Amino acid sequence: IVGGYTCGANTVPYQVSLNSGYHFCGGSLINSQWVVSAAHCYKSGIQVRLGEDNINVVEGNEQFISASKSIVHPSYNSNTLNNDIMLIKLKSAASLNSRVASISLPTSCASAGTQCLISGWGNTKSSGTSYPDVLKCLKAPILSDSSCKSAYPGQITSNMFCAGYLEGGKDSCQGDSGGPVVCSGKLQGIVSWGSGCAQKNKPGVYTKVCNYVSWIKQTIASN
Ligand SMILES: CC(C)COc1cccc(-c2nc3cc(C(N)=[NH2+])ccc3[nH]2)c1[O-]
Ligand SMILES: [Ca+2]
Ligand SMILES: [Cl-]
Repeated sequence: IVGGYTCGANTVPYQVSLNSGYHFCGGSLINSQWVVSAAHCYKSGIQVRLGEDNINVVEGNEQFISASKSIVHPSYNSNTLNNDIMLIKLKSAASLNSRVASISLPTSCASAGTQCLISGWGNTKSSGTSYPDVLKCLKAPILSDSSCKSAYPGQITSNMFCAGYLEGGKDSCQGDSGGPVVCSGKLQGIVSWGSGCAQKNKPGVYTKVCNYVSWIKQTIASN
């Protein structure tokens, strides 16, 4: 997260770290056995780390669970990142409490101007790599579709939305991918891509979760 602040230990209880010997992507807990992340964060050998604050120190509250299966969206396109969503089923359910809790899926899509919270352990510099030990937070508004398409002409599908600041300085970045964009307490986006990090006129692009609620529900129900 570039230009964000320290969240505070466990103030984002649905945030998870996908780990394969190091943190590589974020994700969101939606129920005690399922996590939603981005399809491009897929790989085998994933360990889901819940209740984390400092990812390099066991401080207590952590629950490390292996993934039983990862379900990448069947229409995911690695070239355009269209349908960039994935569900991971956990080997055992997580114990939910105030430090580990799930987030709700939306009932409607959010409008431009809606303020949301983005979090993650991704890079904090737009030029060079500086990865933090604790969770960073950023409050960013959803941008209008016209500003998003003007910024990325020909690359935004109806399953993507832009959120951020056109002046630069605040944005999600590498290491944040797969993580949550929460607005009015609902999971509205998944960190997907952007051009560099916090560059002027190049806001972040997020998977539009409201277009996938029936898919998530039908897929969790049949697995
Ligand atoms: C399969 C993963 C291990 C590789 O992940 C990645 C490798 C290189 C870059 C990214 C990445 N850049 C990103 C930029 C942004 C942004 N809003 N500007 C957001 C997420 C990003 N994720 C990223 O998620
Ligand atoms: Ca830790
Ligand atoms: Cl266009």
